[PDB]
Amino acid sequence: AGMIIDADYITEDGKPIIRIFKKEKGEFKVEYDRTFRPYIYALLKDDSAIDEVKKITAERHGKIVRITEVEKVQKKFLGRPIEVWKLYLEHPQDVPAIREKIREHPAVVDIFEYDIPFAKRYLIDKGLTPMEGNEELTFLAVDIETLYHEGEEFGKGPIIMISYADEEGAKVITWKSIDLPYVEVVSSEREMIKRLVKVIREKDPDVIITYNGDNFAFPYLLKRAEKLGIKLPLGRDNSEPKMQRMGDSLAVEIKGRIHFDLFPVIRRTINLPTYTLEAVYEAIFGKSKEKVYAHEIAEAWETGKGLERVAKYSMEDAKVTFELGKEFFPMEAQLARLVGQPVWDVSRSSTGNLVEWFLLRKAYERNELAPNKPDEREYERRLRESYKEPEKGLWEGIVSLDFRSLYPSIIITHNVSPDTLNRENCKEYDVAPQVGHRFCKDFPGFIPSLLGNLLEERQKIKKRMKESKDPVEKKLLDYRQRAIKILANSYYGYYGYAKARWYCKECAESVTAWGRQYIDLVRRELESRGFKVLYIDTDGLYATIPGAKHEEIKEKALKFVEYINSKLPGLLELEYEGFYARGFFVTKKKYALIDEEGKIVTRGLEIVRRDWSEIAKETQAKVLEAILKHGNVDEAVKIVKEVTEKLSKYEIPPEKLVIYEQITRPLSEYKAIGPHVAVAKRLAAKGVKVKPGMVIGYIVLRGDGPISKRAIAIEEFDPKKHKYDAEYYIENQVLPAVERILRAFGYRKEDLKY
DNA sequence: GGGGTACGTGATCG
DNA sequence: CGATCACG
Ligand SMILES: [Mg+2]
Ligand SMILES: [Mg+2]
Repeated sequence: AGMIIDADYITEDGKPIIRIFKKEKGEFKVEYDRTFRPYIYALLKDDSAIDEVKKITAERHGKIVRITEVEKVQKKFLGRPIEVWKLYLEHPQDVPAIREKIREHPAVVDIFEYDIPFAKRYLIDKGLTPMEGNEELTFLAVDIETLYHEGEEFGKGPIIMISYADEEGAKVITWKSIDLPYVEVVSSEREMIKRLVKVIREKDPDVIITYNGDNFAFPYLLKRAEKLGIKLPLGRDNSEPKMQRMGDSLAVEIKGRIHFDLFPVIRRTINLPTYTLEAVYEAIFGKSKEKVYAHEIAEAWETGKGLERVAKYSMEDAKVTFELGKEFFPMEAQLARLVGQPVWDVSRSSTGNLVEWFLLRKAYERNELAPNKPDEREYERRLRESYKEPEKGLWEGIVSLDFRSLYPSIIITHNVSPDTLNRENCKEYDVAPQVGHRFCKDFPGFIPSLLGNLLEERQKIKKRMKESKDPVEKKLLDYRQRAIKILANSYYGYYGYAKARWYCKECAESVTAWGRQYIDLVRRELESRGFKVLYIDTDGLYATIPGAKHEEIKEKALKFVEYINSKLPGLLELEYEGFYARGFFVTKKKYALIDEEGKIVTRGLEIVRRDWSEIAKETQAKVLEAILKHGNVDEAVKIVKEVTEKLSKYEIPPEKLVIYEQITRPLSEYKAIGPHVAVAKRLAAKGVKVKPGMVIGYIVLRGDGPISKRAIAIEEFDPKKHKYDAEYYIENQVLPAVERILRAFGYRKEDLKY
């Protein structure tokens, strides 16, 4: 026993075998388990029914499926004893084949734990936790550069560079002559791909770091390897990287290794308008990175001139991907360990799903039958359940306070749990203020009980940190207490998460109602100190001392948190999040701020996406800069009025009017024909190979009808013959981009034109 | 060699 | 309107 890095299962003679991938004293070891059996639970109307239920049959892969063994078990459901039947199956793929046949049965009240993947079922049931121990993993960052031309089919252009980096340095493999110390010149695209395969197998990294390798680098490598008739044996069992369908996007796994894609991780952890590698690197390390755009890479490759610049960019991409991976992996590894699921899965999950995985493991440990995920009907009804207005204008010297560390303590002290809510024949209860929900005090609730243990464990870690003289364990314990804080602070939100198993609307409302008493205290104490509260949400607040010096606002705020935390009982804690030079607030989670270092931080306002024209994105950036960098809302209004007049008078270049939208299906599969699909159908008719992945660039022209009938492919646009729709670019592009921002200053859509 | 098929928001279609 | 579709 060393350190579990992953778990999966393989089929042998039609039977499942669990594979546990381990790292033991620097050596890769694979353990096999043939004895663990898949199962579900069935709640029956009467014990007699089991004789009919155990005889239920299904079909899978032409062969019939049966219930292997049945076992009567006593468990806890909704904080009540319950008798259910454990229905054993031969193979985990038998469960989706037979579960609906069992649920359909007249004697079956309900079925449970029927959507838990087999490898996760194993980890939970066997009490196995990944990423435990001091085991030191090896890492390798990998990146690729491709030859791309406007609106090409995914994979048409060859891979022209492959870069990798580790502690030994950053290297580039290319198949054109470049005279640089870190460049390896091979003969072909085929030999460059074979070289990457060789590097990976020889370095044998435990972790492969990419920046959006799930959707770009690995699908592209696989497509080009296919075209070239070569295999990619990157798995430690010599298997090829496996593309998995996660939502509408992809996820790539490399067996026996951890494919650590930084893109989903950084997107969750930090707030940015764009997640370009350059923006991300500057945000984390405060250092600038140069970008070489796709068109520049194409020009250099095709001409053979300026290739040294392209190779430096490729090398830096790998080098910074390595630095970022080493920065963000320790926290992902501690979250994995805390929820008891592999890094690959954990790094690609929301906190709501991390809470559910923690709860599922703790439910097994406590013999608690887990509730089911809602059906489409129940999921929609939860979204429909309904259950303070910001200060207008531009504010200077804004202080940010965080409330989130208040709620776990409220859940624990008031025993807020779906299993304690409105229980019959309960002797003592807590009543939520205003909402009136009653929570039984007769037993500790499942969630309050888990939260208490989490918070106690964090206090123990913090105590070990103060009393430790070792900087190495202090670093590790710091990630551990941080991982707990992240998990504990996600419970409040989870009660209201419509896809949650332990979803509880009355729990969320009650926590909000009890929480409000502390928010009202903070608000009152701030206001008596001369502070003006500009924005308040359940998460925190923004305040300033109108007309005060910035150092004075800071000093008073820091002194205020120190004071309030000394008045608030237990682990109830207020946090000073930060300070901002300027800011404005539109509504709930719609605001924009600027720090003292000139970095603009926004929430729910920016439109930095390819399906918005450059004119709209450029105008919005200019409006935000006029307001936050120049403190000038009159400048911002003049910007909009000038841009809209320029659109009216056909003074805007057509290149700034292009909309880009991806084709995601065969064209016949579309139900609603949007502008990009109408344009795509016309291209296909012209002989163009239209395939999913293709990005359609179009311009909306002047005329009668919906925009779809008036959209033209950019390659077909002729400035002499065609006239763009100025009304569409004004009303549907530019004004929507700025109208929300300017509403915070008293302007309506009508006020932003001449 | 498997395996749960994000999520939240806004636009344009029908 | 609800339904469909795409962004990151
Ligand atoms: Mg897996
Ligand atoms: Mg790159």
